Amino acid sequence: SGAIYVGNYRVVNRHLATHNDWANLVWEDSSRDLLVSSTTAQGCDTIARCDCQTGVYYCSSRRKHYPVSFSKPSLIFVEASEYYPARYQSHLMLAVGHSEPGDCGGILRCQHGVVGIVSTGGNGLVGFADVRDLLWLDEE
Ligand SMILES: Fc1ccc(C[C@@H]2CCCNC2)cc1
Ligand SMILES: Fc1ccc(C[C@H]2CCCNC2)cc1
Ligand SMILES: [Zn+2]
Repeated sequence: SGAIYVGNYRVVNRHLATHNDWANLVWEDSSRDLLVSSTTAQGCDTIARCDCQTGVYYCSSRRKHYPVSFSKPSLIFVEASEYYPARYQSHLMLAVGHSEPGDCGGILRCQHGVVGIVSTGGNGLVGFADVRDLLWLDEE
């Protein structure tokens, strides 16, 4: 689990979005595993605006932060988890690292702020849904 809180926005994995998230839907993309809902309380997170390929992610299944090198956001085929089947995901970044289902929502961060959230895993890789393209998260 886990979310990003920036202004009046909550960013979550689309597959973990709550009834409240969907009731206050701002934007969702099934291909990206992202949903943004509106919040009454102002969030304090900063979204990274950059093309860093290094950062640190929180891995709840190890209660540890790991430094990783990660690929630029791409269209990637993802093999069978349990929440999703096998299928294709856009704006996805991979690193070598530990990821289990419940690690989704772990934040990946660089010096510039939040890069993305854990979204996929398995075969010794971790996949992160990029948010750095969502410039609109930084206003109203
Ligand atoms: F009125 C409402 C409000 C939110 C949901 C959305 C949830 C999301 C998970 C799947 N069950 C539905 C439905 C109806
Ligand atoms: F998890 C992290 C990782 C790094 C920073 C800090 C910056 C500044 C020092 C070098 N670049 C990184 C913040 C949160
Ligand atoms: Zn950066």
